Amino acid sequence: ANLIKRIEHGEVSDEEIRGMMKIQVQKRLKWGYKPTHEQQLAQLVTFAQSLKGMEMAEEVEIPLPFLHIMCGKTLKFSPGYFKDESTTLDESEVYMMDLYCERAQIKDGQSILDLGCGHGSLTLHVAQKYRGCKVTGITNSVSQKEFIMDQCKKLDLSNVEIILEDVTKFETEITYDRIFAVALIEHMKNYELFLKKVSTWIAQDGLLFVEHHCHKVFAYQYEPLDEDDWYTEYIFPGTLVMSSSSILLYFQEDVSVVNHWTLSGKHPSLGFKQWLKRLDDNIDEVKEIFESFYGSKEKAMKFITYWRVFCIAHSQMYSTNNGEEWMLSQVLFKKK
Amino acid sequence: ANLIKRIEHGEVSDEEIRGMMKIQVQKRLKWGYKPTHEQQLAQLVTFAQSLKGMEMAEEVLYEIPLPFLHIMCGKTLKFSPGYFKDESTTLDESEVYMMDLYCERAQIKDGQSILDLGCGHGSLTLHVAQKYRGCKVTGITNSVSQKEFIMDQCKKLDLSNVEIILEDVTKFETEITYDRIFAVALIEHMKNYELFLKKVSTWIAQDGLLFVEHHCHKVFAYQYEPLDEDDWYTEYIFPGTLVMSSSSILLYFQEDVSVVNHWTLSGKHPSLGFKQWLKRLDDNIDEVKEIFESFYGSKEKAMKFITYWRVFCIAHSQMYSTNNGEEWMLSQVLFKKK
Ligand SMILES: C[S@+](CC[C@H](N)C(=O)[O-])C[C@H]1O[C@@H](n2cnc3c(N)ncnc32)[C@H](O)[C@@H]1O
Ligand SMILES: C[S@+](CC[C@H](N)C(=O)[O-])C[C@H]1O[C@@H](n2cnc3c(N)ncnc32)[C@H](O)[C@@H]1O
Repeated sequence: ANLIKRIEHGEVSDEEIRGMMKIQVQKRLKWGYKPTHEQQLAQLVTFAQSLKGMEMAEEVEIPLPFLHIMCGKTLKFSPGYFKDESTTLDESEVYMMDLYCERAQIKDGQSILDLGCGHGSLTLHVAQKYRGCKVTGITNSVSQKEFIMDQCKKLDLSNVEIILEDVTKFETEITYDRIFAVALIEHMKNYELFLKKVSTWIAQDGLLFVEHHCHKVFAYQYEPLDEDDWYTEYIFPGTLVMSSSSILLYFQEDVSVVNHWTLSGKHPSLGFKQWLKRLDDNIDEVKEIFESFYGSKEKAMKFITYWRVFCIAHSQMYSTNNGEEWMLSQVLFKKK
Repeated sequence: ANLIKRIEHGEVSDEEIRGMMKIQVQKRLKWGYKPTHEQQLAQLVTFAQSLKGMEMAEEVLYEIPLPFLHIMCGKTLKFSPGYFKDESTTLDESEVYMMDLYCERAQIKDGQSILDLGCGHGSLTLHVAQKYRGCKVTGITNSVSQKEFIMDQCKKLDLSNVEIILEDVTKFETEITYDRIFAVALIEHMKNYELFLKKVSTWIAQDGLLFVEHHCHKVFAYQYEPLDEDDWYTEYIFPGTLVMSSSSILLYFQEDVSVVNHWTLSGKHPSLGFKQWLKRLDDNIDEVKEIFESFYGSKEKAMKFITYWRVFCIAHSQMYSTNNGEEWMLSQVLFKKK
């Protein structure tokens, strides 16, 4: 309730937001797990059917210099692969993206489509590693597209096209040898309408690669458990879907699964720790950026606080049980 | 290997067999479960992929005398689990409950055409055909006497709506399509599920559905390879590389069919059914001996075959009961044409 403003204040230590989050982790686990497999399964199946009763996505801008501080060279807004705790944020971005390339079976000369390309992390990585490829990225953000185009000029890249559109409404009669959808489906609800649409963009014998945060076992809409659930109200003021690792297996009407992998929650957990450290290491430069963009020192402090809590809360949540609760799922599809 | 001989000569008590099986399941569980999800998933995906490079089924005198099945199995001769809504539910009731459950989850309606793959002695074929006089039910079997048994049930019950095709499902070809297809305890005999589901899916009519029930472990899948050199159960019961599916392995075989629904049922149900079989066998052991002595021509072969059946029932009752029935269990999957 009034709990947050005390922290916008700076009144509980990290250690105690960490402790609040563990309480919410456990209450979500208690809610989600069932005494028998018959129930566990019935609840996932029932949950998938209800997703087919929704819209594809809710019908609903971070300053670039702040992202240059928090994210890493590549402006990758999504997890890295950490071989160690000694892996740097920026090695982790590159590692995870080569992992994508290997699992999606990217080859030089393929046409490639990057749905929700953001600041072009993967779009620029693919385009530089395979100059024979023609890479098309889709974003609904003019700021992101002009930034990416600015990098293409800089690095001297001529194999990159950026279409400005809502993926939800994008229509084309061009098909692509490979399609990427990394951390997009977190923004979707009717997985069935989304995969149906994307499937018509897949070329003959093409592949769609999808990566999504998930719980290992159960799925759910972000809506408070208790009266005491601050974290959903605060982190997510516009409801969205935390998927489960296996839930896209139930959405194979227009695409078929070729391969399926998961990665431990330690990877996003580590990533979020690096985001928090870089934030706090440059905290003064961050306050200046936020004052300029948001117009006041108070509203700036509100956003710095939001981001620290986001990183703190989610680093803890994904570390749960050595990363074996919330985690990453990767799915390779072909058409039809 | 000399274990078996002393079993067959009636040394090793039922509790020793039960204890042996417990050891065997704990090795299987410890072989199968992995310390991380990424490994667990990788085991399963990799095992699924390897199935796609196999035969649909292995190629093959191991038929069961029919009077023995009348004793062991129960009124409809269902050779697959019953549903026990309790421990007071009888064998005969479990069969009818389970088969009504099939009729509801597969959405059967009067007048539909129905194909029953691997119909056995026709438990489901006859139950559906007696329940829905407007349906035409086609059963497929590779067994001459299973087909002749069913056509005689049709004579006795005065059903004109049942047709049995004598054929190997793996090789059968037809241009007919059906509103409803059943495959109950059939994929336990299959290896390449992909090739199997491809063939079958051509038999599904427009808006038709396919209902598959299979035994499985909850999490991981494997072939019956012996685990170590202490493993007697595997090549005693399965000497033919059959496959133990996992509850979700068919989610990875959706190239020609799409999942409409997916359920599991506790291993308690198959556990109690095997117990029921064992009781009826023991309660009629003299008649069983006679039936086997007659049909296999030996006192020796007869004891070997009674032993095998009792071991099979004791061991599988134990395995399916493991951890309150939450390890090995039943999976039911409903598919539409893709
Ligand atoms: C957390 S992700 C990051 C994207 C990119 N895969 C990456 O790793 O940086 C969110 C992205 O999805 C994009 N997005 C969400 N909904 C979209 C839509 N309907 N059309 C286009 N882009 C969308 C947003 O613009 C944002 O860049
Ligand atoms: C465990 S089931 C029992 C049958 C029946 N579906 C039931 O639930 O009572 C096994 C049946 O599959 C049949 N079967 C196995 N492989 C077959 C094949 N390739 N072609 C035809 N029938 C087959 C066998 O004849 C056997 O009766």
